[PDB]
Amino acid sequence: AALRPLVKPKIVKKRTKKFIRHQSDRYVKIKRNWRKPRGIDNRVRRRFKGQILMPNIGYGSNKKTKHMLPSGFRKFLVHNVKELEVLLMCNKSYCAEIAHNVSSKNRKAIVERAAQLAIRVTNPNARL
RNA sequence: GCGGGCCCGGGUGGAGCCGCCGCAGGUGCAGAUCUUGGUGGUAGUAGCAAAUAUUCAAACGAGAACUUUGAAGGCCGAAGU
Ligand SMILES: [Mg+2]
Ligand SMILES: [Mg+2]
Ligand SMILES: [Mg+2]
Ligand SMILES: [Mg+2]
Repeated sequence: AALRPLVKPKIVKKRTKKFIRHQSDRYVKIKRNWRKPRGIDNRVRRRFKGQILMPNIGYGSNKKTKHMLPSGFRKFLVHNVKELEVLLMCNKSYCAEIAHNVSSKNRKAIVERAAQLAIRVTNPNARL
């Protein structure tokens, strides 16, 4: 019985797999982070058949559901209760995110204040 | 998040750290027979073959083919090992 968002449309994604760098599987020194190929003779660079896809502007997500969580909210990093009170007038569209560096002593106070103000927390029972 | 990357959960860690508005740079690596350091397959592999040769018993010793003692068989054969 969580706080439902104002609008929960169907989120559609053009692609969900990560874009992996070319030859990142063959070598350990080559990481999964994408790098634009620029070789003169590169199958991926000139889009050969059955090769690794390159990121394009076409894969852009719909602006209505962009940055939207599966619940229907948007993340907002919160470091203290004063920053939590900012989301008072955006509770139905945005949810508070508690920073990892916040100690457990203040995390419970932030969670209690969010419950009082009716703001969803994506990590309410995080550290205890 | 198209992406460069980023935000949380868990574990280790024990003392500093980050966001924003601007400023500045010794600021982003897959190659350069690049420099330094480390680690693999090869691989328990090549190899431990130049100059005739060792054997028996005892002692010390936890442990003896290689140490010592005694016996036997050999070599260097006075421009000699
Ligand atoms: Mg390198
Ligand atoms: Mg060409
Ligand atoms: Mg052998
Ligand atoms: Mg002779």
